[PDB]
Amino acid sequence: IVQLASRIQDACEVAGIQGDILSLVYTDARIDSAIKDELIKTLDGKILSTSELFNDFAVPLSYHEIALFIFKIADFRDHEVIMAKWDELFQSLRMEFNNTGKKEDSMNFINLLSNVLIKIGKNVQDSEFIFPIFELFPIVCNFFYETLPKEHIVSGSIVSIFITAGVSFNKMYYILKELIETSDSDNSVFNKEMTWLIHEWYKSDRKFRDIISYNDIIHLKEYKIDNDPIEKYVKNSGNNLGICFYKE
Repeated sequence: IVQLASRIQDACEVAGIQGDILSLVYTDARIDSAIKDELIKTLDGKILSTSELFNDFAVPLSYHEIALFIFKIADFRDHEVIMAKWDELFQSLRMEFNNTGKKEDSMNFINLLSNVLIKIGKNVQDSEFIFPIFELFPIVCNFFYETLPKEHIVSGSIVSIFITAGVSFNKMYYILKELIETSDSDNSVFNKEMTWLIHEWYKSDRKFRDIISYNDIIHLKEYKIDNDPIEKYVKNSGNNLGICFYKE
């Protein structure tokens, strides 16, 4: 169905993905112990093509994260195919969620969902084709909100995923800023996240406190392009915020 390029020189990286498939296969309760033995033999024994891993394993077993990792290793870039795979990921997650309106169930789901995206993002964030933040961020927002009780969704729940996945506060800020000013809709949700982001940046980064005061931060209760403290500072001292700051 989908044809990915393979290179002999990438065998060691392909081996890594086969190890990851192997681990999933090992715990996969849908698979027969005898077949497992065989798949393990295969997966540890030789190097399959990317096309093979995708179409013979990731697709049939519905290992969506693996599919995304194969895309990355194969230098596959097609946006539609990629976001379609992300979509399958989200929907399979929706399938396993138990929506009782219980605060704990909401928390647990939010947790497992976050862990899943954090893990995948740690592996693929260095790629703007496989981890297109500008497009994934709104998708995660919509997803949370289609799924959970509004009253169970804490500000920061979305943006922190990307931060923890390894996106710089800097990059995340500029992307969310462009999301906010580029939408003719409410933005209330984008705004709370941005508010959370900036407060997190402040209390995390002395180099960022060294620029804006405790007072100039406690004011920001809900973000606005004019409320933007980073904006203000730059309208005075330039747009050099220093090198990228990541979460520790």
